[PDB]
Amino acid sequence: RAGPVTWVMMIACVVVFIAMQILGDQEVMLWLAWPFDPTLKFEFWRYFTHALMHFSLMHILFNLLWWWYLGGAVEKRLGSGKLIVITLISALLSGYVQQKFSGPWFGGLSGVVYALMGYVWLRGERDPQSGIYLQRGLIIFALIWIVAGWFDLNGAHIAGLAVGLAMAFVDSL
Ligand SMILES: *P(=O)(OC(C)C)OC(C)C
Repeated sequence: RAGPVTWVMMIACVVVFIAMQILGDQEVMLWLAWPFDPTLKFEFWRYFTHALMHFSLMHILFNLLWWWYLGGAVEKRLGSGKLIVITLISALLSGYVQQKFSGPWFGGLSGVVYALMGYVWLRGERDPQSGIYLQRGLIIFALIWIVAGWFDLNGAHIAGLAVGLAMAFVDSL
């Protein structure tokens, strides 16, 4: 079954998704979003919590489905700590880029999901010995949920994806 870190993310995403369904999306955003006024610049959870908000049933479900498989793989084969670093960096960076081009009003775990897709894939190609890899067919359906993100079927998913690849590079050495 699934490790403590994969578990918690899903829960928090769920609780927050529940929180969002009850209170309203603006209301939760008001507390969890990337900082949108300078009074909020010190509230350091905000650079991260944007990842926990999903806006539709299909948003959370796919992110969590992908998180479930990819996140859970890294944690089994490679450890809870590794998953934490990947999560922290990709949320910050994609969030930063997202915020920069579009604004502080966003959410979703897909920046992180992209990093995982890029990470697991490259790490399996360049370090097959480690027992990590993205299976062929999954590469296809992953390229889709990437394409889903890139044509709006916003921009900072390259950041998420980059971080994922960048880290897989380092560990292959
Ligand atoms: P992602 O969770 O969603 C894309 C699949 C559209 O969104 C960014 C803001 C992380």
